[PDB]
Amino acid sequence: GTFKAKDLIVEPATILKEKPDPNNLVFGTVFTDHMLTVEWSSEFGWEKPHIKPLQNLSLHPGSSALHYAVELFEGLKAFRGVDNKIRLFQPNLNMDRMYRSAVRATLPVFDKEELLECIQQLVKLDQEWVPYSTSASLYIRPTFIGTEPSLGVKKPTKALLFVLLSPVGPYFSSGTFNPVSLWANPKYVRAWKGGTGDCKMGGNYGSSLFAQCEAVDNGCQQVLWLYGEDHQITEVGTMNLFLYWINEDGEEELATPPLDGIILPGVTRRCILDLAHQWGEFKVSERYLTMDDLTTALEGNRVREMFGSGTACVVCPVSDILYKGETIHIPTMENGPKLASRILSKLTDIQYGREERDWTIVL
Amino acid sequence: VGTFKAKDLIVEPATILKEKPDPNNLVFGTVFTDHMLTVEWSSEFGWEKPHIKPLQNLSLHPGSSALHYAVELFEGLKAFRGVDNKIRLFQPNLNMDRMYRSAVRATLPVFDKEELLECIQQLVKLDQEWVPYSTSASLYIRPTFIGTEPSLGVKKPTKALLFVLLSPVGPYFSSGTFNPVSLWANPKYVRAWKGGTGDCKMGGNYGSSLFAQCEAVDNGCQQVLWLYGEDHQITEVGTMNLFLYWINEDGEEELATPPLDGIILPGVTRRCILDLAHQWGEFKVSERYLTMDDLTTALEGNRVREMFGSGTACVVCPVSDILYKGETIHIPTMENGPKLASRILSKLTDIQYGREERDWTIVL
Ligand SMILES: [Mg+2]
Ligand SMILES: [Mg+2]
Ligand SMILES: [Mg+2]
Repeated sequence: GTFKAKDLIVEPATILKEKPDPNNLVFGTVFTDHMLTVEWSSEFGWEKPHIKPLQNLSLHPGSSALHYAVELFEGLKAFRGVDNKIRLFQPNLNMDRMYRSAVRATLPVFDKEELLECIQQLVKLDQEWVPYSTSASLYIRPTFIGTEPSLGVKKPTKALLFVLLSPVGPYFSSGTFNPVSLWANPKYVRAWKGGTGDCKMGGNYGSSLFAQCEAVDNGCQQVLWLYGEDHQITEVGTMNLFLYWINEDGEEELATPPLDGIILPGVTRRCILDLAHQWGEFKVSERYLTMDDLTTALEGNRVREMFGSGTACVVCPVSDILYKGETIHIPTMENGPKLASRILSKLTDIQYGREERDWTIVL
Repeated sequence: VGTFKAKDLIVEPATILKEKPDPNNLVFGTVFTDHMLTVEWSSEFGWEKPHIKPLQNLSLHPGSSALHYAVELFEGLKAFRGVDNKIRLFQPNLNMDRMYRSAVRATLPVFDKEELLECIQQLVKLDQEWVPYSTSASLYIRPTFIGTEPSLGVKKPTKALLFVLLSPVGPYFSSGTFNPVSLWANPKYVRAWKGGTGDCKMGGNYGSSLFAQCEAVDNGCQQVLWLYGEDHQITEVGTMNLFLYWINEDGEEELATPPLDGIILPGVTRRCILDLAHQWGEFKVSERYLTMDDLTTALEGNRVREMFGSGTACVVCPVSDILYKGETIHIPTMENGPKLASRILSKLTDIQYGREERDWTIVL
């Protein structure tokens, strides 16, 4: 049925690496000393979980992860609080999303509580990698791949679940948010109804690289994902999309696309919606937003802020959109950004223990 | 923007050779030969020299982008031992073309197509006793290209691995008759979308299909009929192209297949079948949209002769039944010969095994 944290076999590294300067860190480039691995087969089920030194995987070249993208991942973070206790943030939501992704991948199910405990054991061993800074954190990358050594397209009879750790630094520079410009070309689609875009399966990402390179060489930084005949705004890069504006009815509104199958249900997205409801200061709407809705609002000076949301950076303000040849300015930064900054402050307060709330777990 | 070169091949022969399988008990994709081709790439130094070496595990940094973001693609083609004992490839330059276009779309580094093909030929030549001694088995060739970027950002890879595996494959049919397949047709799943990568052989197009295939077998079916759009266009069958031999709505006999409008993989077998059928000039050949409604209208109508899938492994695969909206719909493929399917199978097979010449084959 499942591996068990009580069976953990731990092989410590005998040489330890020096830690990076948290302020000089690129996301996903530096790894800690150890990793978690757990093997599965249909014949014997789950093997015992191992923590061992970071090393290459040994994979049969026919492994289905390499041929048919039988893989999924997660992302969550460990935070060194102002009281020096290490916290995780809503990790159970990630365990939930990962399990669902595994079912949809036909990867073997596991006990979410045991995985969580194994990750905590790994973070505990490598806890010195959790930076001494309230603008840096330790990124946790659970990954799950088919290692079926046969070329049939089929449910894997072998798999590997592993966890990597990677320190992540601040996304601010010169004291402020560093806004992004987006490339909006409806020729590309990220996800479609009946597809797998609401799951964190590897398959959804390989096809985005071409569009990202096109964004870059037009001097944008990220892609604005459009969908349907009406050019709905869905996501920004690998982040969920929020729009703070005066809506059609002249009402102040925080809007985000609904979970209708083509939106990844981000943890950050869920938390922001919970905050905004609790505050009760403006309307909170999961609703469709089109490029027309947006360009109209802009002409009528009704847009206050646009930002992405995701684990790594929390929130990411948008300053410009390149669409049908014209550079459209978004006034996010000229408006503070008031709401983006409030959300970043509130989320980080919770993550670093400045505010105690049950969204976090110590250890 | 360079290439590895066949001239530079470094060959490390296996000291211990494995016993070949019985041609008549082969399961696709299960048994591998003694050697493999590997070629390393980096943005810093470009392509390394190609290696032929013993089949062995890959050693990948766990951050490799193939494992996280499906930065990967593959191909599939075959080698055949002819009636004259010469080993042939079939239309391989088409596989090289498709592989190249797949690499571009995946943002993996380009290479020279002729150089890859040549390296594949040297691999096969080394492992040539693995090309089955059988008139209905062949050697399946699996070129694979993966991103091995050791970093978690979603980006164009700065490291990659190109490799090739060889795998004997046997007949799909025995004692002179096809084994037809039944299809599960549920419009809730969508294989591919306009503006997506369904017309490339990128790994990410396949991961999403396991769940539907499992749902198919849990319903007694063997394969998925992939439907698209509000009018339920029939597109592909499993990982095969879809052909329909019928009397069309104008009362003409027609071979029909969905057009290459972005959601269809351009199969080599598909191309060959269309080429043959255009050349025969005995019925109308139409790249055209086909819907579940067209299909069921034609059946209650007795206008359908045959439906079949096409693909490199089995060549052609007759369809006997479709499960759609609770209903089992019989397709009369097997009660109509299946003449056209048998003809295509004989014709392509004759070409592949050298019983007939057409400049569609290359001798090793
Ligand atoms: Mg989309
Ligand atoms: Mg996704
Ligand atoms: Mg969103």
